[PDB]
Amino acid sequence: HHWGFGKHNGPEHWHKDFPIAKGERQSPVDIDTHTAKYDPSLKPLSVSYDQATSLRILNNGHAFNVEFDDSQDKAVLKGGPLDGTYRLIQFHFHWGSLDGQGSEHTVDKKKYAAELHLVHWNTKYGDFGKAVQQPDGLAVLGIFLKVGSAKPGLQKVVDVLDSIKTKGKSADFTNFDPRGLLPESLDYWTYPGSLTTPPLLECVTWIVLKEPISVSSEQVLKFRKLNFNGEGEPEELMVDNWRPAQPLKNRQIKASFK
Ligand SMILES: [Zn+2]
Repeated sequence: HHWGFGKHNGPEHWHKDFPIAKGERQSPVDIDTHTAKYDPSLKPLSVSYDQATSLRILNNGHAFNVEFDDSQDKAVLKGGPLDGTYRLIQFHFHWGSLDGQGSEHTVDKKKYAAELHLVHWNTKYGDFGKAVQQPDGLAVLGIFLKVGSAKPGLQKVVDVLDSIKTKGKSADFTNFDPRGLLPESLDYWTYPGSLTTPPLLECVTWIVLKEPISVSSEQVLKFRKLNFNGEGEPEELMVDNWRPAQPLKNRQIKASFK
């Protein structure tokens, strides 16, 4: 028995094993576009993914991660509200059972079909494990997905999902370019938050892009064929692996645009 997204172990339960779930800077949150403040001081984001080296793609029981080599500054994020260099370690998605839900963050209460998270850690702290223990340890780039036209750059990921259907399964996944998942504009909101699954550590600077990226219904449908369970166990479909919006509390959401 452990945390998950079921009826008896879902987000509403998590606080029993992870008290920080009721913390002061939990994520996700609803972004109220009229209360967000434009900050002229925010510099443009600097995304350098030209040397990214993907290694593998694995089904960890609550989502699937596409892991990168983070032993050097190959794929990094700089600028924006960040101070220093953040290395990309993995990206994953959260999606729903229906096109009307799936994203973790919402915009004026609007939910998207899914949300892509590109996780980076602050190199000053030496490794990922140390970085999550710091208030400025992680930077997570969030991108919304809406259902419409297919996204060519995502098909490579969609095609290998069959090989990692169940929990614990992994597959080699080299030469994948994450630049094919980025929207045209890099305008963003940003706020201090946490990691949206256990252990919900409040070490994250969140950078949520304003412009969604479109994926086809067929592509999202393949996400919904994955399993939370391990092979040989009763099938439960991996859907609705998103945490509901949390109280903003004493936080301000800033926008890089007006
Ligand atoms: Zn996530």
